[PDB]
Amino acid sequence: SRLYKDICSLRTLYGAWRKVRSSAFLSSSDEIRREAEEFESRLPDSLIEIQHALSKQIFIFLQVLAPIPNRVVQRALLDVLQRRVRLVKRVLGTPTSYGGRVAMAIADAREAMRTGARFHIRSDIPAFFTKINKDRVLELLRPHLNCEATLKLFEEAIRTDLANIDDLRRKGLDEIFPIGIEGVAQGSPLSPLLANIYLADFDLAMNSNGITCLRYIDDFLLLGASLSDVDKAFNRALKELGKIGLEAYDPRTDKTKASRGATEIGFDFLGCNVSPGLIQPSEATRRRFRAKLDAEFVAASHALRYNAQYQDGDGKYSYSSALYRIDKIILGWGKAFTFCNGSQCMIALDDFISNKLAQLEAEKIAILANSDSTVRRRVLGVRLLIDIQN
Amino acid sequence: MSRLYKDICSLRTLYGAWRKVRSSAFLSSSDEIRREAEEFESRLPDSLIEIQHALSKQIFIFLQPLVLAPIPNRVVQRALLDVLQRRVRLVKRVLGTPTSYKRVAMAIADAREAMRTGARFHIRSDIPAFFTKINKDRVLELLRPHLNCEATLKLFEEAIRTDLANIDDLRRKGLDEIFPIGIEGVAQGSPLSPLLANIYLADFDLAMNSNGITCLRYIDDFLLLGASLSDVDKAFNRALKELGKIGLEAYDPRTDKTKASRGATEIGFDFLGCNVSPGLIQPSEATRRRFRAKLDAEFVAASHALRYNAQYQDGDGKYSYSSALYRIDKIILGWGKAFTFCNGSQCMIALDDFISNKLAQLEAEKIAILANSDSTVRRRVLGVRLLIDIQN
Repeated sequence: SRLYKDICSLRTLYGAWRKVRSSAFLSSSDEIRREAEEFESRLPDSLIEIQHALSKQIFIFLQVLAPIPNRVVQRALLDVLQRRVRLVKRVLGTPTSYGGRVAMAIADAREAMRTGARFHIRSDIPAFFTKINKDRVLELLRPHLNCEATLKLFEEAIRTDLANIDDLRRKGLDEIFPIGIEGVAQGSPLSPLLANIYLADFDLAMNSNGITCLRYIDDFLLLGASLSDVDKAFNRALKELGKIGLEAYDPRTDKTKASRGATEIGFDFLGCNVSPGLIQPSEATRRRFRAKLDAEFVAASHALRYNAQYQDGDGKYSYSSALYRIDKIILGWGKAFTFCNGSQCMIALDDFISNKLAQLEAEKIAILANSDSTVRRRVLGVRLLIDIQN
Repeated sequence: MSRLYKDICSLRTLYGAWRKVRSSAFLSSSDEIRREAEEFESRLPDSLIEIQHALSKQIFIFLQPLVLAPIPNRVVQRALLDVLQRRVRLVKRVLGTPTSYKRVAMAIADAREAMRTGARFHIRSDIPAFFTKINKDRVLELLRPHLNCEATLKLFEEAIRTDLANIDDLRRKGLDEIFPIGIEGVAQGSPLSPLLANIYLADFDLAMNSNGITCLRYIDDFLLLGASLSDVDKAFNRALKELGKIGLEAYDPRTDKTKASRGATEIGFDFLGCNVSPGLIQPSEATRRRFRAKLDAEFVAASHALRYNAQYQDGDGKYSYSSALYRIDKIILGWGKAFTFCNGSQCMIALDDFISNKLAQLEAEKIAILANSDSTVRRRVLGVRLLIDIQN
């Protein structure tokens, strides 16, 4: 079919590889950034192998993140469907569905609270990607595709990757992306579309009767004028989720899995603490960031003593390299939260960074005092020409 | 369309061509050359397809302060080289010439073997204005029977007219500022230049390697090795007669002391950026002087950035204390890796002492600047961004 030939064309496949590349570089993990580089090292034959297998309708190549051949096929399947299929173009353009962004949902949440949304319930659909009915998804997609090859490809994308997105795998994504939920949408490009197809009825039913429901994949936020309205909304949501064999964490019985109460006091949403007036990274996100920085400064502190005594020190953690990589870690994290207006927590984080940097600077000075020139070279991270020749 | 020209236009050979062009850009120290390759990489799908498409249409306008050839021109030249050397008998033959270079380290290795077997004297010269005085029609004349494909032949001619024939003495001096061994820059900036030189000087290579005279040539730099000063003088005059046959010449060391060398091999001589002596191979004095000047430039930029980042809040960050020590470290890595075939340890130690000394000056200047400074100045000076500046 024209639909399947569009997925097999190297134009859309190569076009999908760039999106997979960006989603990887937006992550802190070096292994994910280097995995894209090796696939890139075979760029001509590596994507033609995918194209050839799709033409033969052989999907065995799909077997914390999905493999790049799997990740590219998912991205290539999405772009074609959203510009060729009316339903896919429709569910991805849902006003209350975000993912195909976090800043938009939080901006909409903030706007609602500024305009009467004084109470909220924020919950999650537990075990969403494992409890969703694979056969209902294919059922809802079959007439809109009219291509059993594309349907089987979508079916194999779910079986190999999407249905395996469990809570253990999601926790691995949180330590990789600054806003953890953005990892699912980018390690599995079909997950936003998969959730939008399965919860399209849920979205339509929940945005009514003065209740706003903002949803990002399987995380949703109910906003209302009174506590009674959001309480009625949550029970209405449990029934809608129950129609398709799903549930949601009750904030009244699972205090740590869901939130409930006034919006004026603030609540966590998509990795940020959202008040009607203040938007900042959540306490859990900042704790994760301070722990990431501590590990780099600890590694830099050990390398000061190692490079002063030994000549096989890894330059990656030398003084120049460590300060260089910590700078990039700060750049990547701050850029992910440029939509936030909380200046106090950023300055508090800056004081934490400057404090540990002062500890490292003072430690370097004490070690390099009365040291010889070659020791200063290994500690600061500037190679000796004689070592390269030896 | 012939199978030879379809091979050049295939994206597979165009991809292996650009991967080498990308690699050669990183082997250069110039940040502009490394970032120019990234801009062509920013359009990776359509950038190489535009070339593939225009080649199939035989439209070569895309080949048109720039020291290297443009990346589309550089890619096509590399693709033309890869296809020719594995398909044409002459091209694989002239590239596999024993006395033609097989990197610089092999030419220097062959020079040591000649000295090891009796070459007590030498003459090292250059063919001046080689690429501008090269005859376009003689090149096509030597290639036309071995190709049998006018499409590939006209593409070779347009590569010469747009890039190779414009490699003049002013542009070569720009290549020395970029690569540790300056003559390697010609091969990296214009991939077809070694093949073009080997095709043009094939008769010269055959005539010179005779009568007990070893002739080692790298593009347009050549070295004559013989048992006596009389032998290499006879050989140099034989080289002038051969170069005069094709409207070329070579610098006479007897009249141009600074353009060519002549004398005993035991006292040492400069060849391909290296000083070659009986047992000591090391970077030449000009190569070491050019390297110290590059390090001086980075430390000057690092020194000025300490003063700038301490006074102003729009610092580049590229030359901050951590970033400067980082790039200088890599500059030292790239320069040292290029002379791993050398065995002269005293000059590597002398350069290390030079590096350690400039590093001590910079560390002392940073200490005086950061003394009695606040935390925000130390952040800009050391090269650790502020989270509050990103959010603003």
